[PDB]
Amino acid sequence: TGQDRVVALVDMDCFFVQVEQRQNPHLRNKPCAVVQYKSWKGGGIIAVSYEARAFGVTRSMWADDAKKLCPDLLLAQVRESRGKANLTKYREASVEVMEIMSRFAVIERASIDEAYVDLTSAVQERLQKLQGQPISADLLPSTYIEGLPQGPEETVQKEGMRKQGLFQWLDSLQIDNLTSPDLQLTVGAVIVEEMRAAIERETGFQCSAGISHNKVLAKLACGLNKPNRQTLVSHGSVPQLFSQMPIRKIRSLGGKLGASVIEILGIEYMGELTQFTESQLQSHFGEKNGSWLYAMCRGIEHDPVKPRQLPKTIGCSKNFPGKTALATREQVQWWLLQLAQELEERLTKDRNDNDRVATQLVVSIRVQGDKRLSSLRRCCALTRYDAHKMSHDAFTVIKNCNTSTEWSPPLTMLFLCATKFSAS
DNA sequence: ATCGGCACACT
DNA sequence: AGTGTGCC
Ligand SMILES: Nc1nc2c(ncn2[C@H]2C[C@H](O)[C@@H](COP(=O)(O)NP(=O)(O)OP(=O)(O)O)O2)c(=O)[nH]1
Ligand SMILES: [Mg+2]
Ligand SMILES: [Mg+2]
Repeated sequence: TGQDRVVALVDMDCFFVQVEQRQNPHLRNKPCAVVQYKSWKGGGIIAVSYEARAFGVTRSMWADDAKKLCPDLLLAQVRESRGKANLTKYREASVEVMEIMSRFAVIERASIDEAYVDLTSAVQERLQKLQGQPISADLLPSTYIEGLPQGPEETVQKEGMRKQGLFQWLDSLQIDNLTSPDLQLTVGAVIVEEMRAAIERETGFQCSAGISHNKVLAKLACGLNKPNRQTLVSHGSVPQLFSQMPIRKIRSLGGKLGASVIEILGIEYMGELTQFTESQLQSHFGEKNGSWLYAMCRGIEHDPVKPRQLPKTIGCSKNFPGKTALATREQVQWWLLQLAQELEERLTKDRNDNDRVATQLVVSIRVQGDKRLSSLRRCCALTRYDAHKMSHDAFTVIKNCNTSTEWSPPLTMLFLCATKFSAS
């Protein structure tokens, strides 16, 4: 079936922008982006409001270039600490949202601004409490039903379409059977409406949600009606939805694997995957992937929503690209120390707030003219949350790397990460 | 010089 | 353990 569970995916809209907009009222309802490291081309853009997007502004764009596209664009700068970007403000805002969501159901923190929710149980409970009662259209004020309306002047308006689709969906719904997968999705959507309302009221942040039977579909659904809307993707909408759906849009298919599927199989849409047998797919892409693709193109995925609200690892890194690369011993030690200081500050907060300690410290370095993203990876024991010792240990482990009071080759990157957390 | 940052599969 | 991928 693949209609066994109810899963939702919630994602904040232009999250960093919202954080800056809440803190500054002036940036509200204006085109704006968030940038870091202004010196170079005005800084790199990592977050763009929807007002700015209408002008074509995107992340990974230089602020100066963005200005050319959008003359009145307002910019917000990431806090800078110890010579590197500090994402503390956004991490704290993130916790706020996660905490509200946690109240409604067990969630999986997928990223800083999105979380997966398994509502299977909550939906069942709700059904019992409102048992025998129809679902009013009023309960789903921002819900879109994928694939509707269908068949037969309101439609010209976006809102008109949404209302008509929802009416058709609700009208079709049979209150009589609790078991119906579609009914459970509708109830789950009501819960997500309530959850989204709570988030907006308590944090002031707007967000979008996708409600479906699995995480991949939920994610896909979420992206359909951004921003400030939630989309319900039923099992039945999948054939029509997937039929013109590019392969790269499915989660985890945006990279090389997706490209292999397209290149090898000679298809461009998700639906086209249905013709191939499971065995064929497994032979081309492996047993695990083959199984996943065969099931996925039919709208079925079984990956569980992990009950995890905390990051497994905590790391900080800095790039020194091109000329800026560190060529001296003293430089490497100084930067290692800076990294260690931020790490210690985050670690202490983690120990006090989450009551756990990290057992392993990981050091990563890159050198000039290296094809590999990570030039080297090393780990050492992390006995105490002390910056001086941590930097010294990292240096001790990577001291052997230098080929030549000078360092050679110069280092493109420094990376420290704390891992292997244990209860304390 | 599109940065810093997470999780996972594979060996 | 260390490497490589994919995403936010
Ligand atoms: N440094 C950095 N931060 C990033 C990057 N990509 C995203 N972020 C940070 C900054 C982002 O604000 C935040 C959330 O990631 P999204 O959900 O993928 N995009 P948003 O919520 O902005 O918009 P919407 O969801 O409505 O399209 O993660 C990046 O490539 N680099
Ligand atoms: Mg977002
Ligand atoms: Mg996101």
